[PDB]
Amino acid sequence: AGKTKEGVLYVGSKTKEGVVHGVATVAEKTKEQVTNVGGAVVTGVTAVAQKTVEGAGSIAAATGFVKKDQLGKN
Amino acid sequence: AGKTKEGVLYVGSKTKEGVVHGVATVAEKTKEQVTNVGGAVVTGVTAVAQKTVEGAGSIAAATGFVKKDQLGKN
Amino acid sequence: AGKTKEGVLYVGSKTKEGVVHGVATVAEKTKEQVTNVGGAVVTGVTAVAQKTVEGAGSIAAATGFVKKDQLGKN
Amino acid sequence: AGKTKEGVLYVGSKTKEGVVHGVATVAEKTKEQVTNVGGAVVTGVTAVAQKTVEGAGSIAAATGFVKKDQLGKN
Amino acid sequence: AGKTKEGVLYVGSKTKEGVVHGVATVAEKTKEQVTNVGGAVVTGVTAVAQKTVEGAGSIAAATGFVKKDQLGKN
Amino acid sequence: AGKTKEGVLYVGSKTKEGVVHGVATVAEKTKEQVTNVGGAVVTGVTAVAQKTVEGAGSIAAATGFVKKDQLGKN
Amino acid sequence: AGKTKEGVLYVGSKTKEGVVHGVATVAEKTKEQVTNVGGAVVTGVTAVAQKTVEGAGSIAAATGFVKKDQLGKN
Amino acid sequence: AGKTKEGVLYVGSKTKEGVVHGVATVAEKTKEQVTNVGGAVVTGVTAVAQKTVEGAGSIAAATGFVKKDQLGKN
Amino acid sequence: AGKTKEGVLYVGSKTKEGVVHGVATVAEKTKEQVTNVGGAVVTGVTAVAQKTVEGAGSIAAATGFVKKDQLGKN
Amino acid sequence: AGKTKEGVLYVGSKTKEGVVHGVATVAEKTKEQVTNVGGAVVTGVTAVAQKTVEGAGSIAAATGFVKKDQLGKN
Repeated sequence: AGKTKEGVLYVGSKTKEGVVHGVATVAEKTKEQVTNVGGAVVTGVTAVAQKTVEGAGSIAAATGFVKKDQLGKN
Repeated sequence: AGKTKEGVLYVGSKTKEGVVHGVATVAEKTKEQVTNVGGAVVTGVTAVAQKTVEGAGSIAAATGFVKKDQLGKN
Repeated sequence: AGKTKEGVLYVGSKTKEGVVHGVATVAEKTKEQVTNVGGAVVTGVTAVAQKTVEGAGSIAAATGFVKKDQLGKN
Repeated sequence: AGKTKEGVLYVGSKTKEGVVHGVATVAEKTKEQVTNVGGAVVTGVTAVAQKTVEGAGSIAAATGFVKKDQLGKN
Repeated sequence: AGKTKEGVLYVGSKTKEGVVHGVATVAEKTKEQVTNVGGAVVTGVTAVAQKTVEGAGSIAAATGFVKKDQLGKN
Repeated sequence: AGKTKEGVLYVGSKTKEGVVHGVATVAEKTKEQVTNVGGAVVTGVTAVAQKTVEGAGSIAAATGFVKKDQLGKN
Repeated sequence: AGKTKEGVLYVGSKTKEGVVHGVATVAEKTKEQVTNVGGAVVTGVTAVAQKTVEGAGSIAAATGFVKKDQLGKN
Repeated sequence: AGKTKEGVLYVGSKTKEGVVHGVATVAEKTKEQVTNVGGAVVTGVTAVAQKTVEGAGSIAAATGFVKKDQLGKN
Repeated sequence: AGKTKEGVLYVGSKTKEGVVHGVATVAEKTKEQVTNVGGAVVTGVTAVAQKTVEGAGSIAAATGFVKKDQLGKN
Repeated sequence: AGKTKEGVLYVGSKTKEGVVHGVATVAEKTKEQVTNVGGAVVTGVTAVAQKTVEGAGSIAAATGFVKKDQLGKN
C-alpha cells in the first residue's frame, strides 16, 4: 500500500467534477460562466532526472526560452 | 498494491466529468459556458531521463525555444 | 497489483464523460458551450530515455524549436 | 496483475463518452457545442529510447523544428 | 494478467462513444455540433527504439521539420 | 609556397641517413649495433575525418582493441 | 610561405642522422650501441576530426583498449 | 612567413643528430651506449578536434584504457 | 613572422645533438652512457579541443585509465 | 614578430646538446654517465580546451587514473 518513485519527472493534475450543475439543479438560465477546474499547464519548464552512477560522472545541460506568443494589431 | 517508477517521464491529466449538467437537471437555457476540466497542456518543455550507469559516464544536452505562435493584423 | 516503468516516455490523458447532459436532463436550449474535458496537447517538447549501461558511456542530443503557427492578415 | 515497460515510447489518450446527451435526455434544441473530449495531439515532439548496453556506448541525435502551418490573407 | 513492452514505439488513442445521443434521446433539433472524441493526431514527431547490445555500440540519427501546410489568399 | 590540408589523416615519418658510417670512416670492427632511425609504427589507433556538411548531420563510430601478440612458453 | 591545417590528424617524426659515426671517424671497435633516433611510436591512441557543420549536429564515438602484448614463461 | 592550425591533432618529434661520434672522432672503443635522441612515444592518449558549428550542437565521446603489456615469469 | 593556433592539440619535443662526442674528440673508451636527450613521452593523457560554436552547445566526454604495464616474477 | 595561441594544448620540451663531450675533448675514459637533458614526460594528465561560444553552453568531463606500472618479485 504505497508508491516508490526515483528520478521520475511527470506533469499532470487530478480533478473531479462530481455533480456540477446536477443533482436537483433547475439551472433555468446561466450566463457565460468560465471556471478553471483542474488541468496541467506548463510552458518553458526544464528538468533533469538521473539514476545512480558509479565512478566518475558529469552532467551538462543548457536551455533557453525567449518570447513565445505574439499578438498583432487588432 | 503499489507502483514503481524509475527515470520515467510522462505528461498527462486525470479528470472525471461525473454528472455535469445531469441527474435531475432542467437546464432550460445555457449561455456560452467555457470551463477547463482536466487536460494536459505542455509547450516548450524539455526533460532528461537516464538509468543506472557503471564506470565513467557523461551526459550532454542542449535545447532552445524562441517564439511559437504569431498573430497578424486582424 | 502494481506497475513498473523504467526509462519510459509517454504522453496521454485519462478522462470520463460519464453523464454529461444526461440522466433526467431536459436541456431544452443550449448555447455554444465549449469546455475542455481531458486530452493530451504537447508541442515543442523533447525528452531522453536510456536504460542501464556498463562501462564508459556518453549521451549527446540537441533540439531546436523556433516559431510554429503564423496567422496572416484577416 | 501489473504491467512492465522499458524504453517504451508511446502517445495516446483514454476517454469514455458514456451517456453524453443520453439517458432520458430531451435535448430539444442545441447550438454549436464544441467540447474537447480525450484525444492525443502532439506536434514537434522528439524522444529517445534505448535498452541495456554493455561496454563502451555512445548516443548522438539532433532534431530541428521551425514553423509549421501558415495562414495567408483571408 | 499483465503486459510487457521493450523498445516499443506506437501511437494511438482509445475512446468509447457509448450512448451519445441515444437511450431515450428525443434530440428534436441539433445545430452544428463539433466535438473531439478520442483520436491520434501526431505530426513532426521522431523517436528512436533499440534493444540490448553487447560490446561497442553507437547510435546516430538526424531529423528536420520545417513548415508543413500553407494557405493561399482566400 | 605552402600546403593546405582538411580532414586529412595520414601516418608517416621522415628521416635522413646521410653519412652514417661513411665519409672517411675506418670502422674496422663493429658489434651488434641496433639503432632506431625514423619509421612509422602505429598499432591500435583509430581516427575520424569528415568534411563540411550542411543541415542536420550525425556521426557514429565504435572501435575495440583487446590483446594482440601473445608469446608461448620458450 | 606558410601552411594551413584544419581538422587534420597525423602522426610522424622528423630526424636527421647527418654524420653519425662519419667524417674522420676511426671507430676501430664499437660495442652494442642502441640509441633511439627519431621515429613515430603510437599505440592505443584515438582521435576525432570534423570540419564545419551548419544546423543541428551531433557526434558520438566510443573506443576501448585492454591489454595488448603478453609474454609467456621464458 | 607563418603557420595556421585549427582543430589539428598530431604527434611527432624533431631532432638532429648532426655530428654524433663524428668530425675528428677517434672513438677507439665504445661500450653499450644507449641514449634517447628525439622520438614520439605516446600510448593511451585520446583527443578530440572539431571545427566551427552553427546552431544546436552536441559532442559525446568515451574511451577506456586498462592494462597493456604483461610480462610472464622469466 | 608569427604563428597562429586555435584548438590545436599536439605533443612533441625539439632537440639538437650538435657535436656530441665529436669535434676533436678522442673518446678512447666509453662505458655504458645513457642520457635522455629530447623526446616525447606521454601516457594516459586526455585532451579536448573545440572551435567556435553558435547557439546552444554541449560537450560531454569521459575517459578512464587503470594500470598499464605489469612485470611478473623474474 | 610574435605568436598567438587560443585554446591550444600541447606538451613538449626544447633542449640543445651543443658541444657535449666535444670541442677539444680527450675524454679518455668515462663511466656510466646518466644525465637528463630535455624531454617531455607527462603521465596521468588531463586538460580541456574550448573556443568562443555564443548563447547557452555547458561543458562536462570526467577522468580517472588509478595505478599504472607494477613490478613483481625480483
